[PDB]
Amino acid sequence: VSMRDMLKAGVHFGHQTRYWNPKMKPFIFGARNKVHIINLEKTVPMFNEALAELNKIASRKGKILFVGTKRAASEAVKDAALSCDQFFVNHRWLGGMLTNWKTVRQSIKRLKDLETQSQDGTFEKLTKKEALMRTRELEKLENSLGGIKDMGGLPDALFVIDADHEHIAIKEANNLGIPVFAIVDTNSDPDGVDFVIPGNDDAIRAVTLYLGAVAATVREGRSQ
RNA sequence: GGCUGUCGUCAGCUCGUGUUGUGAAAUGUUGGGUUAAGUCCCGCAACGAGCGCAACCCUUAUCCUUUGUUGCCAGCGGUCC
Ligand SMILES: [Mg+2]
Ligand SMILES: [Mg+2]
Ligand SMILES: [Mg+2]
Ligand SMILES: [Mg+2]
Ligand SMILES: [Mg+2]
Ligand SMILES: [Mg+2]
Repeated sequence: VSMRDMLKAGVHFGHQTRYWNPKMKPFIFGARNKVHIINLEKTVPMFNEALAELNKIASRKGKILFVGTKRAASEAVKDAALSCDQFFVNHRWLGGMLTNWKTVRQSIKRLKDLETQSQDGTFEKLTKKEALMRTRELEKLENSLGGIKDMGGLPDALFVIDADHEHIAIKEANNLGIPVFAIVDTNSDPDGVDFVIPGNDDAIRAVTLYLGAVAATVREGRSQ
């Protein structure tokens, strides 16, 4: 990544001054038009070091998970995870995914069974009434947990967009002792994150830049 | 002990794991619609399950296949009708 490359993507833009958490005063360069500006000169090295640690942990062959739930970036996180060979969650995070995994395993199994029934030639003996509810259940289950259908255990690293919106996941990770790699805007609390990446978290361009950089770095980490 | 009345055939009553609180406890079971119904859908720190509601049981209302006695008489013949 480069300062020139990411300055054109509008990363430095933050939120309104009325909303800034004081927990990240150092990360703010200044203000303009009553809107904060994020400092590039420090967000570059921390991002690079996070990427280094990330592909280092990837080379150990460790599964990782991408949390991004805004309706404007579900497609981007899905694309990164798919062309990453790694996993994702792109809808409402069901509380207790990590800390209550021994229960969500059952829903994973049910989704697998129902997918086999659907794409195995079974949804024709049903009397056009319960087949529809089976399809409805399929759609709900895949939209809620389709990106984690093959954990086979807890992950190792958990990557989050907009740490503030995803406090449940960060708390899950802190409870279970799993490192967190998150992007925080000028209104979040970075205490639960041990690898803080300052910057915007809602603009599509910045989100795409983050996801592309992470997907690349982890591909070269896996190829190692 | 067993059996029965009653609230009341009212729509409610709970549990496992997770989270919150020093604790008694809370959540789920709250919210928007909807229903005869905690009935269903959408949201959601909750994710699921059990007993209840509904369906499976008996009867009544239409049609068809089979058998025609002690039951029936449309078309035939006779008749004390
Ligand atoms: Mg406690
Ligand atoms: Mg509450
Ligand atoms: Mg209650
Ligand atoms: Mg309660
Ligand atoms: Mg409701
Ligand atoms: Mg029910």
